[PDB]
Amino acid sequence: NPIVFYDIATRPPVEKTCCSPNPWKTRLALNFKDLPYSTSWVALTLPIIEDPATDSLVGDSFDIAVYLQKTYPKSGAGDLFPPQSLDYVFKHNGILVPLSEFPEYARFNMNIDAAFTTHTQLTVQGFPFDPATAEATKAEFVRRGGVSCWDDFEQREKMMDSFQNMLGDLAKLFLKDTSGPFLLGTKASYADLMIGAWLRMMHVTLPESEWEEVRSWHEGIFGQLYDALETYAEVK
Repeated sequence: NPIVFYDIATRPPVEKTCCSPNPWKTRLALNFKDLPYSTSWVALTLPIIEDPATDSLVGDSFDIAVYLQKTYPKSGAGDLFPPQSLDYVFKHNGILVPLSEFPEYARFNMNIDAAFTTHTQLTVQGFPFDPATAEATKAEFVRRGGVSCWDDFEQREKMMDSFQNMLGDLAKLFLKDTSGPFLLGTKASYADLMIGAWLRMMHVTLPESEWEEVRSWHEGIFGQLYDALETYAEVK
């Protein structure tokens, strides 16, 4: 009967260390819809859910969210995709790197992901490796960062500044409606969950001092959103 949710295994206790942003989008969306599910943890394509109520097996976070909205439009906090103009572009996308239902939400998903992934080198020193996939995951972080060895990972302050710069651009979107902490003020959307999932990754992996900075910059807009999303952050 209940949905089965496949997530990426991290160091014990997984309930506190789990930090993959795309699975966290689906976790937030499942909690937002208030749906019964249990998590299966997978060691090193995810997230995937299986819904026995429709005999469906759906992969990819965005497509899971569409499925959840089409199948359970009225469950939980209601609509995952309220109409809105998510007028945001990650200007550092470029035009050469090679690349849909709710197109405004789909484009926002891709810009948010690009925005946050370009700063994930800050997360390296704090990543909660599954000891069984640790040497392999480090190898992947090394191949994908363009460094020669794990040890290659002042210049941190520079990185934090760029991160803060990006967050300032994104914060402006939250100033369109200051009646609540979400993009639509008091009404939450899957676009909030998109950002919240990356905030969870940073909260788990950054030095507490740097999480505090992220949390408080630009009038604490992201700290407020993080706190506001806690009601959907149950690890179940």
